[PDB]
This record gives sequence, C-alpha cells and structure tokens, in this order.
Amino acid sequence: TATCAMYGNCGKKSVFGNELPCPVPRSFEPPVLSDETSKLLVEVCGEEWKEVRYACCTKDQVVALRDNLQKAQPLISSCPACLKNFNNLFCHFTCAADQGRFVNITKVEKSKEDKDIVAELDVFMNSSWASEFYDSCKNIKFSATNGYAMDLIGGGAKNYSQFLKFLGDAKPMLGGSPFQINYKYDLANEEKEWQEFNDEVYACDDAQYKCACSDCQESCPH
Ligand SMILES: *[C@@H]1O[C@H](CO)[C@@H](O[C@@H]2O[C@H](CO)[C@@H](O[C@@H]3O[C@H](CO[C@H]4O[C@H](CO)[C@@H](O)[C@H](O[C@H]5O[C@H](CO)[C@@H](O)[C@H](O)[C@@H]5O[C@H]5O[C@H](CO)[C@@H](O)[C@H](O)[C@@H]5O)[C@@H]4O)[C@@H](O)[C@H](O[C@H]4O[C@H](CO)[C@@H](O)[C@H](O)[C@@H]4O)[C@@H]3O)[C@H](O)[C@H]2NC(C)=O)[C@H](O)[C@H]1NC(C)=O
Ligand SMILES: *[C@@H]1O[C@H](CO)[C@@H](O[C@@H]2O[C@H](CO)[C@@H](O[C@@H]3O[C@H](CO[C@H]4O[C@H](CO)[C@@H](O)[C@H](O)[C@@H]4O)[C@@H](O)[C@H](O[C@H]4O[C@H](CO)[C@@H](O)[C@H](O)[C@@H]4O[C@H]4O[C@H](CO)[C@@H](O)[C@H](O)[C@@H]4O)[C@@H]3O)[C@H](O)[C@H]2NC(C)=O)[C@H](O)[C@H]1NC(C)=O
Ligand SMILES: *[C@@H]1O[C@H](CO)[C@@H](O[C@@H]2O[C@H](CO)[C@@H](O[C@@H]3O[C@H](CO[C@H]4O[C@H](CO)[C@@H](O)[C@H](O)[C@@H]4O)[C@@H](O)[C@H](O)[C@@H]3O)[C@H](O)[C@H]2NC(C)=O)[C@H](O)[C@H]1NC(C)=O
Ligand SMILES: CC(C)[C@@H](C)/C=C/[C@@H](C)[C@H]1CC[C@H]2C3=CC=C4C[C@@H](O)CC[C@]4(C)[C@H]3CC[C@]12C
Ligand SMILES: [Zn+2]
Ligand SMILES: [Zn+2]
Ligand SMILES: [Zn+2]
Ligand SMILES: [Zn+2]
Ligand SMILES: [Zn+2]
Repeated sequence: TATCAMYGNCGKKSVFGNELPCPVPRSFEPPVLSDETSKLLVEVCGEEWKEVRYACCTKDQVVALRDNLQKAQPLISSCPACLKNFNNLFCHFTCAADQGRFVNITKVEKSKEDKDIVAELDVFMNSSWASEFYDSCKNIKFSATNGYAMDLIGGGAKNYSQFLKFLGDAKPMLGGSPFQINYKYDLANEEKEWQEFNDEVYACDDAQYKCACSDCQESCPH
C-alpha cells in the first residue's frame, strides 16, 4: 500500500559525512516493517503509526530522524501544538506510505559507494497547513533569556514560507538537512499523480495541545 520517492541509504557524499537516501522508481514497493523498526517508529512519531506495516523508511532512516528531532525538541517542547506539528511533518516526509506522491527528487549525485543519492528534492506543500504550522511556533519564547524559538528553528522567519525555507535549506553540520529540500506551494490542480502534503494541524491554543499564553497569543485571555 506504499509508494516512495526514496528508500534506505546508498552511501556517503564525503568522508565524515552521513548516509544519504537512495531514489527509487514510483513502481517500487517497500517491504513490511520489521518489528524493531515499527516499535521505534511508534516511539519517535507517535501512536498514529501503530497499525502501519508498509513505510517508506528503513531503521537507519528512523534513527537519523530521531537524532535530529531530539536536538530540536527542547526548543519547542514547551508548546505541545508546535511539537506535534513539527514532528508530524518530518515523520511523514521520512516514512509516509504516500511519500512518493508529495516528494519529487530533482537532483542526485554519486556516493562513495558509487550509487545515486539524493542531492535536491521538492516537497509539494499545502499552503494552509504550512501557515497554521508557522502560527503554532512563531510566538514560542525560549526559557533561557526571552528570545523567540523561531530565531533558532526558523532563523527568525516572519512568514511560513521563510520558516519552511530555513528548515529545508541544506545545513549539514549545523543539525539541518543533509541535502537541499525546497517546499513548493504551486502544485497544479491538473497534476493527479502528485499531491500536496496535508494532515491534521494543531493551533497553539488548541484544547488538547494547549500552549502557555507566554508562548501563544490566542491562549491568553482576550
Ligand atoms: C518532478 O521532478 C522532475 C525531475 O526534476 C521534473 O521533470 C522535469 O520536468 C520538466 C518540465 O516540467 C522537463 O523540462 C522539459 O524537458 C524537455 C526535455 O529537455 C531537454 O531537451 C530540450 C530540447 O528538447 C532542451 O532544451 C533541455 O535543455 C534545457 O531546456 C530548458 C531551456 O532553458 C531549461 O530550462 C532546462 O533546465 C534544460 O536544461 C537541461 O539541459 C541539459 C542538456 O541536456 C540537461 O543535461 C540538464 O538536465 C539541464 O537541466 C533538455 O536538454 C524539454 O523539451 C521541455 O522544453 C519545453 O518545455 C518548457 C515548458 O515546460 C518550455 O518553456 C520550453 O521552451 C520547451 O517548449 C522542458 O524543458 C524536464 O525535462 C524534466 N526532467 C526530467 C524528465 O528529468 C518534474 O517536472 C517534477 N514534477 C513536478 C514539479 O510536478
Ligand atoms: C515571506 O517573506 C519573504 C521575505 O520578504 C518573501 O520573499 C520575497 O518574496 C518576493 C515576492 O515573491 C520576492 O520579490 C521578487 O524578487 C525578485 C528578485 O529577488 C532577488 O533579489 C532580492 C534582493 O533583495 C533577494 O533578496 C532575493 O532572494 C532574490 O535573490 C524580483 O525579480 C521580483 O520582481 C518581479 O516580481 C513579479 C514576479 O515576476 C513581477 O510581476 C515583477 O514585475 C518583477 O518582475 C521583474 O523580474 C522579472 C524576473 O527577472 C523580470 O522578467 C521582469 O522584467 C522584472 O524585471 C520580485 O520582486 C523576494 O525576492 C522574496 N525575498 C526572499 C528573501 O525570499 C515571501 O514572499 C514571503 N512569503 C509569504 C507567503 O508571505
Ligand atoms: C489545502 O488545505 C486546505 C485545508 O485543509 C484544504 O481546504 C479544504 O478543501 C476541501 C475541498 O475543497 C473542502 O471541502 C469542501 O467543503 C465544501 C464546503 O463545505 C461546507 O459547506 C457545505 C455546503 O456548502 C456543507 O455541506 C459542508 O458540511 C460544509 O459546511 C463542500 O461543499 C465540499 O463538498 C467539500 O467538502 C474543505 O472544507 C477545505 N477546508 C478548509 C479548512 O478550508 C484544501 O483543499 C487543500 N488544498 C490542496 C490542493 O490540497
Ligand atoms: C532546528 C533546526 C536545526 C532545523 C533546521 C531542524 C532540522 C531538523 C529537525 C530536520 C530538518 C530536515 C530533516 C531531515 C532531512 C532529511 C532526512 C533524510 C531522511 O532519510 C531521514 C530523515 C532526515 C534526516 C530528516 C531529519 C530531521 C531534519 C534534519
Ligand atoms: Zn544505513
Ligand atoms: Zn500525521
Ligand atoms: Zn496549495
Ligand atoms: Zn534549487
Ligand atoms: Zn504530471
């Protein structure tokens, strides 16, 4: 029930670097998740991945996803709505069974193992989801001092497109993306073989994942 843009890794771009994913054709179907990879996926991405058997990610990909999400978690953990939206984006990007329909590989290069690895890709993104995602993180204050968390996870982004641009720009060694990820908002409606990323999104004043008024303006008494 899966279609992927990439699956597993095909070597390093340079020494001291990390593994980079292998592009796969659209007709590729991944195997069933191992017991170990499934339990790890539930710990990293939440209980919504329990009954998932086919995923577009291997165990090494889930581990790399875990190590990077844990570095960014303390910056936004005070606001559950932002943390939920933040984790949900990169979890679907890495492992969703429909990853091949909203992620488009645009550039590759050869690794040290002499195999094709991802150099640049596009993520077709629903504007409304990205806008609400930015709205749930923009007002988070970092408990140390009184600066905005958006200065670190978003580089001081003022709108959602600059936010996603900061997340997707290739920033290896700086805990960022190992390759260039471009978020596209102009996917034509005539394209039926592609779709935009879209999911449940949680506002910072949502009842289930409410954030403090110091981190959310709509959570303050009006
Ligand atoms: C998902 O991701 C994939 C992969 O990234 C995307 O696939 C690409 O889609 C585009 C269209 O959306 C395709 O462009 C069309 O390509 C054909 C074939 O192009 C070759 O031959 C023509 C001659 O027939 C050459 O002119 C081309 O060289 C350059 O053309 C233009 C002119 O400047 C330039 O912008 C291109 O970047 C291209 O540069 C490439 O040339 C070298 C030399 O070979 C190449 O090695 C290198 O890759 C350079 O990037 C090219 O050699 C072409 O005929 C079409 O031309 C007509 O279309 C446009 C409108 O679309 C008109 O403006 C134009 O005047 C022509 O009338 C297109 O250029 C592209 O090939 C394709 N990539 C593939 C198949 O690998 C998907 O689009 C993505 N899906 C999304 C976003 O939904
Ligand atoms: C979130 O906030 C960001 C930051 O403000 C914002 O990004 C900016 O968006 C605007 C609008 O899309 C961009 O403005 C365009 O800029 C290009 C060139 O930009 C370069 O140079 C600046 C210099 O500071 C750099 O910062 C930037 O990164 C780029 O390197 C211009 O060419 C554009 O002018 C055309 O605009 C229209 C589109 O074509 C035309 O109608 C218009 O007539 C202009 O045409 C001219 O250019 C054509 C192309 O060459 C040419 O054919 C024509 O003859 C004519 O000369 C436009 O001004 C701006 O660059 C973005 N900046 C950054 C840093 O991203 C986001 O839009 C915002 N997002 C949301 C959702 O709110
Ligand atoms: C990007 O994300 C957006 C937010 O999730 C997406 O917007 C959603 O788009 C769908 C499809 O266009 C809408 O569903 C339609 O809603 C209308 C209106 O429904 C209301 O009115 C009718 C009576 O007129 C009533 O019967 C309903 O119960 C509602 O009260 C319906 O008429 C349609 O049949 C269809 O259900 C969503 O409502 C809309 N949601 C939001 C929050 O805007 C957008 O589609 C996404 N774009 C892409 C390209 O993925
Ligand atoms: C807080 C700052 C540093 C911003 C940029 C956050 C970055 C993290 C959370 C995000 C940005 C891009 C994401 C990312 C890019 C691409 C891949 C390759 C894939 O095969 C495994 C997931 C992985 C490795 C993920 C992990 C999480 C990353 C690295
Ligand atoms: Zn590996
Ligand atoms: Zn989800
Ligand atoms: Zn859109
Ligand atoms: Zn580019
Ligand atoms: Zn098409």
